[PDB]
Amino acid sequence: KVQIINKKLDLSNVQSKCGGSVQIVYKPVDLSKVTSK
Amino acid sequence: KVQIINKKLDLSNVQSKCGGSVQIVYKPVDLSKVTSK
Amino acid sequence: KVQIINKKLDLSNVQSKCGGSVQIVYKPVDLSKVTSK
Repeated sequence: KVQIINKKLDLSNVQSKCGGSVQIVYKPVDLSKVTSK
Repeated sequence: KVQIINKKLDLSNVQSKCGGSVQIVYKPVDLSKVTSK
Repeated sequence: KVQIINKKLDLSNVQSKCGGSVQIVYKPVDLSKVTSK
């Protein structure tokens, strides 16, 4: 039982809670490869 | 039982709580490879 | 039971609490490889 995993998550704008601020992402460019050989 | 894992997460704008500030990401460029051989 | 893990996380803009300031990332360039052989 062999199990190979490649992961890369992209979360941009996230707020969370359990129980002013300025956040800017200006022009992101992504050339990023997910290769499995 | 063999299990190979490659991980690389990308979270840009994150706030969190459990119970002014300025954050700027200007033009990020990403050439970053996820190779599994 | 063999288990090989490669990890590299990217968190850019993070605030957190449990119970003015200026943070600038200007033009980050990332050529960084995740290889598993």
